[PDB]
Parts: sequence; structure tokens; C-alpha cells
Amino acid sequence: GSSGSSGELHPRTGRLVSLSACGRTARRQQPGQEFNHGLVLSREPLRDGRVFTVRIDRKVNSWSGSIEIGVTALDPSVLDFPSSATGLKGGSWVVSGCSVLRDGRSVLEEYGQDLDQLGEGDRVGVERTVAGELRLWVNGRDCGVAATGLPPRVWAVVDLYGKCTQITVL
Repeated sequence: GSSGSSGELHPRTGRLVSLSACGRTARRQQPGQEFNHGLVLSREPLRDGRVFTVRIDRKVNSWSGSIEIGVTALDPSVLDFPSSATGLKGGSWVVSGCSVLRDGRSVLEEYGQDLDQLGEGDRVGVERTVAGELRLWVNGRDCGVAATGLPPRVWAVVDLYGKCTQITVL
């Protein structure tokens, strides 16, 4: 048994978004055209304390975009992959680089961890406290609290557009 995974990644994705046979590696296609055009969620709902970490396999410096990552309250089996992670609704928290949003609304800014700073050589992860507070983790370190008031069940959301292109779960 075993595997050495955490939250994994759902095999179902958009068009430009593609996953591996294992289901623990996400990547985008057509890097020389567009950025946002899909999404990648976890295979299973993150448990209390469980921190969904992910590394940046590849990062293109041709664009000026950023990487979006957070959590959602909608199952990936019946979720509607929006234009981007930040474009999620129905109780979904996303970080648009030093900016925490929920359902497409800014609530916190100047957050401790800055995803926009990432760029080949920096991993990031999310976590959902029992109380219902979304937190982030960089290189296995506490960054603080992004938002509060989360449901009892959530999933690890991740997006690969512009800067970010490929991601891998730890």
C-alpha cells in the first residue's frame, strides 16, 4: 500500500490542463498563446491539519501573470472549472499573490506569503484548520492565516497560468 502523497490531484481538468496517470502532477499546454484556461483540484478533501503542498515543476518567464492556489468547498467530481482559480465561487478561497479572496472577492491583502514571488525554486501549500481558517505553507513553514469561516470539508485548488505552468504535489 502506501504512496507518499497528501491530497493528490483529480484526473479531470480543463482543455489546456493535463494530468499524469498517477494523478499527482498537473501541467498546462500551449504556453505560447494563452494562460488561464482550466484548473486542477485535489483528488480527496483535505483533512484537519493536512497541508496540501505543491512544487513548481516548470515556470515560464515569458508572461507577467502569477500562480493561483487555495481551497474550495465544491467536489472536483462535479465542479465547474471557471476561467481561473480566483474565478471560483460557492465558498472558495484563492490567493492571487499576496492577496486572499473568497468566491471572487478580496478580503485580505499584503498576506505574509507571496505567491507572485514564486518562480522555479519555491513551493507553496494550503491548509484548513479545524476552526475553518485557510492557511498557507512555504517550504514547510507557517505563513499565517489567509481567511476564516471555512466549511467542514474542503479541497485543494490549484491553477497553472502565466508564470506557473506545471505543479507537483509533495
